Amino acid sequence: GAMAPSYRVKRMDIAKNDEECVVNAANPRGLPGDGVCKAVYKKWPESFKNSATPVGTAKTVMCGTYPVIHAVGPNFSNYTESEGDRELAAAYREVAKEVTRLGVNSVAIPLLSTGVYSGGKDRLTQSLNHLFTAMDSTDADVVIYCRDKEWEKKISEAIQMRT
Ligand SMILES: C[C@H](C(=O)O)[C@@H](NC(=O)c1ncnc2[nH]ccc12)c1ccc(Br)cc1
Repeated sequence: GAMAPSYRVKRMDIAKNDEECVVNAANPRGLPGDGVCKAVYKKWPESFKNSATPVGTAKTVMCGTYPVIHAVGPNFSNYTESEGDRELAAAYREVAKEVTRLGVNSVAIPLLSTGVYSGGKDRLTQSLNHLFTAMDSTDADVVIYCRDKEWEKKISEAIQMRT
């Protein structure tokens, strides 16, 4: 594990992360997809072999020796608020289990179920809180990657508020 496990946020492409493994905001079918998923596909295409997995789960596939953890968050256009919230929390718990199993000292992670899976709602606080609930008991350094400029400031404030 990391010597002093921490949380950090960076506004940049997760495909260019400086961590020991990456979490993909995957679709359930293991398709190249769009946004984060497409960037992950362009960088580690070999990791998409048999990467299909149900909503609320995570499946790791190695690209060489670099682990890609395909985490499938719910699309809130399809799920109710209650059922979607439960699947989103579950997807993050499965990511924590995989990060622990892999023995990595750091992990790059995006905010699951935001953007096109958000059902047109701002889900920064909801997704980030579920990320903390799952990762708080792990000892990996967590680096959150985002694209929205207002989101970088909000995530940074949320991390600092807890320290
Ligand atoms: C809404 C969120 C953000 O702005 O942080 C967005 N992130 C991104 O697209 C994004 N964030 C980090 N590295 C990236 N590389 C290429 C894209 C990209 C995102 C949308 C939908 C889902 Br599901 C998950 C994440």
